[PDB]
Amino acid sequence: SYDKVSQAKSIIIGTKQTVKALKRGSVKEVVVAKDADPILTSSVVSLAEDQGISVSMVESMKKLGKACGIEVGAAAVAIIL
RNA sequence: GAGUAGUUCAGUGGUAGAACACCACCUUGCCAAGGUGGGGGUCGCGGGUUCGAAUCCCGUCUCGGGCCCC
RNA sequence: GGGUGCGAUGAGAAGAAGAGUAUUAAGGAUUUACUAUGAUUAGCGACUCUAGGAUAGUGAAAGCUAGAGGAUAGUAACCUUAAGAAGGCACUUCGAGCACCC
Repeated sequence: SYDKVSQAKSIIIGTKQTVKALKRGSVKEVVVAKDADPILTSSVVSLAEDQGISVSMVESMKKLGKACGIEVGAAAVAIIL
């Protein structure tokens, strides 16, 4: 849901920072794009499902970053609430 | 008068010269700066004089100006 | 206050790379390349010898293409200690402002 990501309060952008955010479990929601490389996505969804946190899948990574405030797209972005 | 290396400029009969640009190495993440060298040119064109012509001379092309010249 | 670039495809900042590296200053060894230079006298013009290539004058020996081989001085590449940098991206952290103009 791009709406949940364009909204909320505390958010973190980029795969590396989201898995690093998963290493402290201070994250409420995880949002991952489908069109992104699975080599980068599986690595985060594995830990995300392992932790017991909800995992979402969205179509484009570009509109994701656009929803995050980015001028890009992000392969994966976590709302840490 | 003005024409010359890709570009901008020197060179008053004697090696075709600079500075940018270009390429290569110094540079095993990639660029930039720097250093080191490498090369490239119908000297507008064709003659003549000459040992030797970018230079002098003859013709001629392009171009700016002037009243053949510059 | 006010014209013009862009910015979570990461502005900006710190840290870590870069690294005792480029470099500067003294140094051993004599190491090959590299640039520069070749008494006097004729001459515009000469490091030396070749294979020719070209020659009018000058000259003991000329400009040209391929090579070889020299003295000398430098700058480099091999090492020895003494000093010690830098922009962008990627990495890590922090996160929306930064830079051109009057």
